[PDB]
Amino acid sequence: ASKDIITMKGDTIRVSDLYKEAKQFPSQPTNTLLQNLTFDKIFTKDFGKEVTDKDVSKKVKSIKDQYGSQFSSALQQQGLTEASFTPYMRTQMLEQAAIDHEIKETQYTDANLKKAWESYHPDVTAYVVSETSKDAATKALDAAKKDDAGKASFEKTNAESKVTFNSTSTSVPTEVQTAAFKLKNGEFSDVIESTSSSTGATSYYIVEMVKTSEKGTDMNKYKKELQNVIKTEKEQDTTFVSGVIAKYLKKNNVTVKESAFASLFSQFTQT
Amino acid sequence: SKDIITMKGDTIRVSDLYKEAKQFPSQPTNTLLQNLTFDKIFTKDFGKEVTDKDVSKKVKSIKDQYGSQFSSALQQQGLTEASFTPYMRTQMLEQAAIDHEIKETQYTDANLKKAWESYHPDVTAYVVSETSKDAATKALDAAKKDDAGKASFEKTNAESKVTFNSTSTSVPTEVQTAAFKLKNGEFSDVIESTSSSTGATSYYIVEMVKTSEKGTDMNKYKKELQNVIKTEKEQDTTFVSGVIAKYLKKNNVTVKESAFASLFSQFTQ
Repeated sequence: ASKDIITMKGDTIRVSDLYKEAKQFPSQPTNTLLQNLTFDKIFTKDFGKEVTDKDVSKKVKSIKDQYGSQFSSALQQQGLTEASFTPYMRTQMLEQAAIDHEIKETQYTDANLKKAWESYHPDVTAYVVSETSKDAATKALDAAKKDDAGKASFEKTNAESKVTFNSTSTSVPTEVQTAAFKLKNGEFSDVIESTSSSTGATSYYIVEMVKTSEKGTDMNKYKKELQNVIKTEKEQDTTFVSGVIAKYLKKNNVTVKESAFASLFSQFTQT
Repeated sequence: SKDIITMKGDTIRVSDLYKEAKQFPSQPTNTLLQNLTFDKIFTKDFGKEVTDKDVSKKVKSIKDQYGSQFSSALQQQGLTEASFTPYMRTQMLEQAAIDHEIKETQYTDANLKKAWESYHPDVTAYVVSETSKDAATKALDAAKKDDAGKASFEKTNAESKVTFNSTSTSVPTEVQTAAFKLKNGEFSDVIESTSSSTGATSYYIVEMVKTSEKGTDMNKYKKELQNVIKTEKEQDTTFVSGVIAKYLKKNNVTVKESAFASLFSQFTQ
């Protein structure tokens, strides 16, 4: 007795196809095995020639080399083996090829460019110094604004804190950025207070502008920069990715024949 | 069309796995195989003792007690009302094997004596709990004052008159110890009991109505002591894991698909 579980254009997932995934990921549930096996097929039909076995094994090695000794425990946290990581990375790379392509061909619309432009600020170079105690930051600032001598001490002492950031920075906090975009070259800021949402600590920043900047009135001057702002946001927007999946599902007429898994792609057929 | 797991007179094939996959799409392949194996090995020896009617009957009696909470009670466990019946079936088949192993090997004289050293039979008495010590002190003085205050205590705390033994979970040890020293009609002092779980301190008052003694014959309370050994062994994870390991080894359970090789490593070591 032979029976199809999922139907799509030019292909179909059978029980044998499921059991093959079950043997490769005994820890993963049936639902996941089906979802991943479906994505693998629909994304291989349009981006397979762009993600060869060499492209996969090459990226896997570059990642293994960065994690180093932690790579083993990094795969356990995900519930994978070094052997099952290659095929897992293959499906993740095929799925990523589809989202990257969709972002590039449809998200850089005038409406999104203007949305990003409303709060955008170009690169500025300046000394951004963090302190734990408020009293410490207050004395360090008074010593820097005292005279040109104390200013050189601040610049020599906090030499590694001289950075280049824009409105998309993750290292420089929003309170600091706002106070910094108001400074003139050579000007110092007040003791900026910033409470971290991740940890929960309260740091005290001091900023000295070196090279400031203005976006101006022409948005087209920073069109490439704004496209990269839209790119980094869409990649992190779970709603957008689920939408990309829903598209390729609808495109290949993916249908669940086994009523037992009816709500298999319910997480995507809502976006 | 290939065999995944082999055992005596039977085998788990891919079709058998896909049938479980459709019943528990959220559970992983490993779990589907383990449960499907236990279901088969325990059904081979205790299936006639736990029929589908025995399962659906107990399931209904539980659904009726939880009432409206039953839905949210199954979510906390990660189950549906439909997947609860077959889950209860495997739990009952596995329990039939543990109960049978306990009955045929754990009611040894050595274990009966171990249970008997701290056993005490049923006693009927008024057990009243209080939050503040001063409240319990006044309630007691009012009861031991005269026969009038004694009737007030018995009328007001009428539903506190209970029957407990040394295996009670509701009456704390400090209270039990002070109660087994009372004679019929006698009141206890304000008993202080500190909970090991929370950390709160209650103040109990006990009035004996019908006391009892275990005596010198342990055989008189044989059934009670067997139930003491039974409730302990069911909760000894080492013993239960041993029971599983036995039925696995007994049916020569073997994983043929090397992909699941270490499937029962957690049970057979």
